[PDB]
Amino acid sequence: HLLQFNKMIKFETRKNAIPFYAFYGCYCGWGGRGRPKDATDRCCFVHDCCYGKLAKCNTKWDIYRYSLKSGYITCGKGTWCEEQICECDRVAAECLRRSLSTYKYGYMFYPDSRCRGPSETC
Amino acid sequence: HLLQFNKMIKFETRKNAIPFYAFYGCYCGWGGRGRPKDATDRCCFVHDCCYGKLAKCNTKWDIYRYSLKSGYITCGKGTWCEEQICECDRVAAECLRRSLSTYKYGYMFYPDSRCRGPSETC
Amino acid sequence: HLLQFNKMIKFETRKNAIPFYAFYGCYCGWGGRGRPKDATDRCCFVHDCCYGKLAKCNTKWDIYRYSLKSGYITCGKGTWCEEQICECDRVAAECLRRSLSTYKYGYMFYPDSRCRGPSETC
Amino acid sequence: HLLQFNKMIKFETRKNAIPFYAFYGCYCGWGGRGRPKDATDRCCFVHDCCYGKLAKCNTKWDIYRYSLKSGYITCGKGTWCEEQICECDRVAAECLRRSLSTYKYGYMFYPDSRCRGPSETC
Ligand SMILES: [Cl-]
Ligand SMILES: [Cl-]
Ligand SMILES: [Cl-]
Ligand SMILES: [Cl-]
Ligand SMILES: [Cl-]
Ligand code: NA
Ligand code: NA
Ligand code: NA
Ligand code: NA
Ligand code: NA
Ligand code: NA
Ligand code: NA
Ligand code: NA
Repeated sequence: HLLQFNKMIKFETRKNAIPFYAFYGCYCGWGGRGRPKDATDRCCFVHDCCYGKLAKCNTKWDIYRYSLKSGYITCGKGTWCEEQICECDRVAAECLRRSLSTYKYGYMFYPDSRCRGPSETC
Repeated sequence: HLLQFNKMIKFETRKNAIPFYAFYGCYCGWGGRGRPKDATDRCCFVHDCCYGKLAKCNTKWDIYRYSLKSGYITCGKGTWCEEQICECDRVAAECLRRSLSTYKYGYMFYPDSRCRGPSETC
Repeated sequence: HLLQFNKMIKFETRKNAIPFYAFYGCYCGWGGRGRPKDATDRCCFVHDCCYGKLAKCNTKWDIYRYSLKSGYITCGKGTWCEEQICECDRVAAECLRRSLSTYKYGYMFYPDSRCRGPSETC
Repeated sequence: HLLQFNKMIKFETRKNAIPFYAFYGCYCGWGGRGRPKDATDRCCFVHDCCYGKLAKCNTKWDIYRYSLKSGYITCGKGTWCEEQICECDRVAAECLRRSLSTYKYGYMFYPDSRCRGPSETC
């Protein structure tokens, strides 16, 4: 569920998804086009591709099981859809933490007009 | 969250909450009046009472942590509200499983017009 | 900005966008496909079409000016993009209020698998 | 919200906050140290102090209500935090317009190395 993904983002980065990742670059948040601008944007591009491969799953609201017990995100065992959505979310939240050193406040509210180039393939 | 409670019900009873428990007897699903018709209905009555003690909590939509590891439901650590809601849901799903011996398909879509007895006190 | 649209939804419908409208039917929330299921879903379909005509605007994060002073939502004068985004948001929030009489809790977390029909043209 | 403050700055000064005010002198934009270099820089120093009194508020990202209808910025009614943040932003944007006669393009991208010395008290 998207609120669980936002919790993973906050757990990993210490930043709230709104405003820090919801409008970042060309791919962070809903939708996206063109070329990923940097490492942070590329995490979001991969996440969008990950969800795209799950067309038979309810990626936005299926509530999966996960744990923080070990001091990192672990996806619980469940339905194929729950495990796959959780895995997309976990990978993206960890990727965003790894990309923190190159996060640019200048890309925070990035205009769609700067994302008009050919769209990268998943 | 209601969708997590529905997953607990499926896990414990082996029946989907919709249609098997969402309209059952006088108390299963949202609301309720009169007297619980049987053991299954009484689980739902107790669940309504459990939520009734949590007026300061977002009982229907707060997403809590839980696990199915080792074949039973375990509520994870979180806010006081998450833990309390999870406990209501876990107890009700286990109660519904224990009430399977008297589950009646005839009570599945029970008309609220037949729930005319005095309403039971929590 | 999406947070302003969510405030308009709450003001008009008296329901929070999450969970009541974010996953409703085939078109409410981000994206959509197939045929709108009812009046509420049709508001969301029209909103998607409205935003679709605003490709040169930053529909998700451009913060427009609006007022609730008169007891109704009134869009402030501003840039062409601010006025157009505000107008999409205001019309949709009012449409959702007018559709309240047929709002179905059963359409709340609607699966994409039930939206597989031919997609309606804007 | 910072994007609303940037719209107020544009309305008052006729300059976009990025690049004209976001890196100006010792205090304009995020952070600041030393002594304000000029009237423009002093506006930004006072704005930082204003936000400093609002530690319980989300100064950068809370979306408040404001109007330009009268030909002047007027803060609308809202939560205590929204009203207080809007007041800080309104005062600063007006101050920047009043400081225009001494705006120096030479202070636009001012180096932190020249903001050595004792930091002024709020
Ligand atoms: Cl924001
Ligand atoms: Cl969980
Ligand atoms: Cl499965
Ligand atoms: Cl929800
Ligand atoms: Cl406003
Ligand atoms: Na963007
Ligand atoms: Na995206
Ligand atoms: Na009930
Ligand atoms: Na019933
Ligand atoms: Na849907
Ligand atoms: Na939509
Ligand atoms: Na500053
Ligand atoms: Na500077």
